[PDB]
Amino acid sequence: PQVADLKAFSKHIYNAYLKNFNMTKKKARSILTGKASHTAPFVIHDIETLWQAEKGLVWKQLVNGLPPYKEISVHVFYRCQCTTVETVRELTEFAKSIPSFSSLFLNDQVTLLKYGVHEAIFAMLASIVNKDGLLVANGSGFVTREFLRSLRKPFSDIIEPKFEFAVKFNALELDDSDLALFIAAIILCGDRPGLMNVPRVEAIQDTILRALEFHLQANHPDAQYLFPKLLQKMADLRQLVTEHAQMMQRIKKTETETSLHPLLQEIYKDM
Ligand SMILES: CC(C)N(Cc1ccccc1OCCCCCC(=O)O)C(=O)c1ccc(-c2ccoc2)cc1
Ligand SMILES: CCCCCCCO[C@@H]1O[C@H](CO)[C@@H](O)[C@H](O)[C@H]1O
Ligand SMILES: [K+]
Repeated sequence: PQVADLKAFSKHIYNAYLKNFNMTKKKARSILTGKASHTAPFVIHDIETLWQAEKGLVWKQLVNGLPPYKEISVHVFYRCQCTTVETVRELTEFAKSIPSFSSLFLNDQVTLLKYGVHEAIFAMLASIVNKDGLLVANGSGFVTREFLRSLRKPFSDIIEPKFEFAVKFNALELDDSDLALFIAAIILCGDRPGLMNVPRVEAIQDTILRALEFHLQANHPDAQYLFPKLLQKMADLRQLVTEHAQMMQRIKKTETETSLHPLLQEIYKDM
């Protein structure tokens, strides 16, 4: 009974996932391993290739629309910020496609997203990352980790920890059906500050976590300790976002010429 209902519940969350995110992990790994295709990502590894990419690749956000140019490291930061805001929009529609999320009063929906999207983002980021770099422009480019390490502090320092997380997270070998549940549990989190209806959010969270528990038994039958490992990963993500916010505060304080998107400004006010 319990296992039956939770199976259907998981499927609806998976559909919400497949319906709203621009790239699946299945698609990402196929590009990053070059398994299939006639097209390979253009590799961005230094200044010259970054420029060739802005001259050639199609970006969701127009280069001319980014805040005025300042310098290479900042430009990269602007592209990171564009993609973050675009992922916030996707996560908002994903959450909204979950009926128990949409049933919450809108103010609770905002609180969950405000305190949850960065955790979800850095979890999902692992899908487009390997040890050597990550996909950009809807899979049309691949920016190398080494290049990103070469940017000046503080922009190199805010990037590398996410790769450290992602490589360890990818070793658990989750698929998109696992991630849908996992991301749903990050967003529907009853611990978030200022929540109005905590018990309702806690109950939803618990339902998702039980659904995920049973999902991993069927989908990863030989993986021992995988469910508790993922609970630790959720705790790990909180710490990763604490550090990230700390670094963002330092960027606000010391990089005054660097523009921060207003939506992310609204996200950081309280952390
Ligand atoms: C996490 C995702 C959203 N992301 C950013 C990103 C990846 C890994 C580590 C850090 C990082 O962003 C730290 C800044 C955060 C911003 C503001 C905020 O905190 O909301 C990216 O997908 C991305 C996009 C474009 C590029 C790029 C383009 C040309 O050269 C490089 C590199 C990455
Ligand atoms: C699109 C979902 C993500 C939204 C993230 C930003 C949330 O910002 C918050 O919006 C509230 C008004 O609604 C204000 O009361 C808070 O002061 C502000 O911090
Ligand atoms: K990897």
